Amino acid sequence: WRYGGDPPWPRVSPACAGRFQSPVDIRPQLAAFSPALRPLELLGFQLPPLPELRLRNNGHSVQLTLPPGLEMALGPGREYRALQLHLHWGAAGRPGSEHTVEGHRFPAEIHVVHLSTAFARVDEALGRPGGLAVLAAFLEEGPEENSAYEQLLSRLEEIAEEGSETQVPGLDISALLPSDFSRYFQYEGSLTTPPCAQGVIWTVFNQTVMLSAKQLHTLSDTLWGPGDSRLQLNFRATQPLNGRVIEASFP
Amino acid sequence: WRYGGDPPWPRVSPACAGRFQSPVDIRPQLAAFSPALRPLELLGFQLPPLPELRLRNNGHSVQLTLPPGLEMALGPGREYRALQLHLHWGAAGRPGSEHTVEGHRFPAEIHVVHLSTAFARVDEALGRPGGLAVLAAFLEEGPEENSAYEQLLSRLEEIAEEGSETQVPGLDISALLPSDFSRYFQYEGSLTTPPCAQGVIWTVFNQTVMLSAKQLHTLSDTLWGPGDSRLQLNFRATQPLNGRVIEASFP
Ligand SMILES: NS(=O)(=O)c1cc(C(=O)NCCCO)c(Sc2ccccc2)cc1Cl
Ligand SMILES: NS(=O)(=O)c1cc(C(=O)NCCCO)c(Sc2ccccc2)cc1Cl
Ligand SMILES: NS(=O)(=O)c1cc(C(=O)NCCCO)c(Sc2ccccc2)cc1Cl
Ligand SMILES: [Zn+2]
Ligand SMILES: [Zn+2]
Repeated sequence: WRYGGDPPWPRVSPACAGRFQSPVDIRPQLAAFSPALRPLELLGFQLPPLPELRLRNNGHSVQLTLPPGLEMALGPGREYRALQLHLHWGAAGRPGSEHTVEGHRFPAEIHVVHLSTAFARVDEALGRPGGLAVLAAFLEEGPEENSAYEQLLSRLEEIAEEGSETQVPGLDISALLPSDFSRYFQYEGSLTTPPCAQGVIWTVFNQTVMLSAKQLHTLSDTLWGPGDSRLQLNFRATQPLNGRVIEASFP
Repeated sequence: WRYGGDPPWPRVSPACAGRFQSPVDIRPQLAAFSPALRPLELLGFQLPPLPELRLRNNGHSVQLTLPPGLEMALGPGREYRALQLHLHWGAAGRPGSEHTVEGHRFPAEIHVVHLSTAFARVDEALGRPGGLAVLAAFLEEGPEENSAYEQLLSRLEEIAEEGSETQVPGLDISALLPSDFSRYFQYEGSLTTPPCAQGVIWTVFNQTVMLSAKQLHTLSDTLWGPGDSRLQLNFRATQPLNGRVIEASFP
């Protein structure tokens, strides 16, 4: 499968034609305020430099594979382990976030993919209710260099080639997310890539994270993808809610 | 294992000592109104007179085996199939509901146990979030003989002895439940019997159903359990919420 065109994703995986897909357009004035939604809690996300982490250009994104021991709770009894993080972005003068807010597409988006502690593997959790949880944050252009993201963006040149990987030092993975873990949207959806399996709990932060204009150009302008094309515009079209309600942790 | 005695349930099943157990005490005061909670959808519950259904005294309860085709949804793409129903009740002058409201125990409680249709088998669903869902309603004393419950209560005689069973004509299962499918409490917990697996979505109807004083007497005074003892007070003590917030489908 590719961004850009064929083969149609439903030919790759039937679930890509499911009723309840991601990403979606968030209309905050339409979200349901759900006081049950408590602040997210993260344990083990402040990694030491060793062991190193694998950073791979898989031709679809840049993916940082995370080690065991990164724990995330959506709430009491809603426990997950971090697997990996990756990014979605656009191209020069073209934003590339997957989620939109009132139709606004942000420059880029980070996903941290988590597996429920009730499942040993991703393939057993696919299509199961709450089997996977994704933490998603918008990346916006700011005046300051982001020193957290620089640790990864300074390595993109080494993995310019599709199917390339390098080893990078451990870093504070939580420093790639917003500081406010109390204000977020939550809804049930799918993988945004084949096989597009449903039952994913999506948490989208209210607060965005700021990268510099040059950091965002590095992200969109360094990696190469399938055929002989730049890895850019690696985002899926917004999918209809089809009756799903988006919840908000805040009034 | 048995009710009020030995062995200690955590000796039979350590899962009984989990932190997110059922049943719980509901404080409607402290429940979070979640506007996303839609009316319950129950299709295929109006069974024809034949085939007949197995009703069994298993020594812990009276359990009705439900046939294939009873489909239930808690929300978009969150679908279930009904397996069985059973009851919890007290004794002469003593209430025996499992759930309580502001400390009040109701005479009795009905449980309709469902399997997520994301799982081909019950054994895959046990311990997985949302694998099982129970619809719970409190039974109260009314002035009128309940027609629905009469079909089951009139047959308790035939199965008074622990382990005995009888075939009963098909009935409308939906008629055992309360009037308003839009008004309920929901939280995540456990089986209330060993092995006390967690991941169970509990939906407790705001509204009660009414049985005659006589009907409640028949329920609590016809069945015999383990040893030579009456099958009575077959409920578990309420369990701490341990940070879980009970949600309400209604303001
Ligand atoms: N790169 S990943 O997004 O992080 C990831 C993680 C796991 C995984 O299940 N287990 C590790 C977690 C243990 O805590 C698997 S499973 C699998 C499925 C189909 C085919 C082959 C393997 C696949 C992926 Cl793509
Ligand atoms: N965008 S998402 O909904 O958050 C997402 C993306 C990927 C994913 O890594 N896709 C490839 C592009 C990024 O590396 C995976 S896991 C995986 C699946 C298929 C193929 C390989 C891995 C899981 C999720 Cl929930
Ligand atoms: N009280 S309850 O939380 O609703 C409950 C009770 C029983 C049960 O039958 N216990 C014995 C007394 C009643 O017949 C089961 S049975 C079962 C089904 C699938 C998987 C495992 C067990 C499941 C549940 Cl959720
Ligand atoms: Zn993604
Ligand atoms: Zn029960």
